[PDB]
Amino acid sequence: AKGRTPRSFSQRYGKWNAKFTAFSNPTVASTILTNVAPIAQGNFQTNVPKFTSVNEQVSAVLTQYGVTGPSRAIYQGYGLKVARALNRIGAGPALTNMVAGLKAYYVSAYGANPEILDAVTNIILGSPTGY
DNA sequence: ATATATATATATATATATATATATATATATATATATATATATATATATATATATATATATATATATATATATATATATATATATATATATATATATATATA
Repeated sequence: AKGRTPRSFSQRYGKWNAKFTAFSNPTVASTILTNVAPIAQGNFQTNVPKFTSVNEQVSAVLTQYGVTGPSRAIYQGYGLKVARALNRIGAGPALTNMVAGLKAYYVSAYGANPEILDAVTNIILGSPTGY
């Protein structure tokens, strides 16, 4: 019972503003954050290593291909996207569909190189196509 | 008449706390007139070096607190578009049971 009736801009703004004002209270914010601190630490600890490893390995791959500067961000981003999919739905035909869709996305919108996208996918999933 | 605590009249001696008239000496706290030296706290005239707290002119690197231009990922507080489930505080459509005013 959260997204059942349509909300106009005034309703969204009113509720977002009420909640932002409530959270700015010292007691409210301190209580909520001190209560969710251990769970946040646990979620960070279980999830971030999988992505720091991807950062390191895609860096290694990008240095061998001569990519420098902000153009590295492109492929780094691509890598993280693929890793996200692997963390979300697992390996199988769905991951294959998403890898193909992400390659199409990046090649068509950001002018990425298909060879380096294959190289990043090979270092992450084990093969260029990801099977 | 004797012992004690005091004030006197008359000269003198001894010990102590002070003020003088006369010159000199010693130790101490100071202010001066005349040059010079030593240690200490400062302000200067002239160049230079060392350590420290800052502001600059010119490029570059490192750590920290923030704002960006560009796509992406992770944790956190929220508002949405679409259907579904769990826990909690409510109001209803329909009959029924239990506890309470």
